[PDB]
Amino acid sequence: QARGLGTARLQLVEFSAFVEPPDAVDSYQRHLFVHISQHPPLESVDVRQIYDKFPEKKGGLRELYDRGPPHAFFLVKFWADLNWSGGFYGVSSQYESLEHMTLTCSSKVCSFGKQVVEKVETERAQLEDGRFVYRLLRSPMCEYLVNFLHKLRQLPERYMMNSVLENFTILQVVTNRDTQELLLCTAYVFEVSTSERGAQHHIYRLVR
Ligand SMILES: *C(=O)CCCCCCCCCCCCC
Repeated sequence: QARGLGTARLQLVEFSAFVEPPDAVDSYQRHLFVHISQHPPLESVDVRQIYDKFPEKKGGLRELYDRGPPHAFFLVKFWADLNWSGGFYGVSSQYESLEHMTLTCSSKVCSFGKQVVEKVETERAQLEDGRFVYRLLRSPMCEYLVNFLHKLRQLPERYMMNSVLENFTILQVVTNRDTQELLLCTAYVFEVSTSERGAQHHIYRLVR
């Protein structure tokens, strides 16, 4: 059914993680580590295969999928661009719905399948052109991720970065804060891209 990352209840408009150098105040520039812009059917990947790559018990993938709805589950493979010092590291997300809601967005960093960091934010709907928009713009990246990126940047070989990234995942759960029904669940897995190629991504439906 799904052709992009979203459902009929909540569509991802844009997502990106970036850094702006200290000199961005003079001449502006931002480096994008990963970036999705949503301005045929998607491919499918069975969710059982990636269970162990995300935490267990409550808030883990199997219990989340168990809860449903199954069509709300996506996997995004990222080729991150780590080719960009004390600048600003940020994440920005924008979603769109037909109805007015208060969203709770939970993001989980997992390492070898265990939760390491979690950030939980709420966002109330804002009524715009015929539809509601939810704007979580310019969240400071947590210090864990910034230090991770700084070290990962420093590894002498790409396949080493890739081996390290094999064990690092992010799970993003968006729910209706009032009714607790799940709206969107996105599993992110990561590889490093090659210098001249910037960030790229591939989106899959998660089935069972
Ligand atoms: C810290 O801020 C806790 C959770 C943050 C979630 C944002 C993750 C966005 C992707 C970061 C880039 C990863 C590149 C390997």
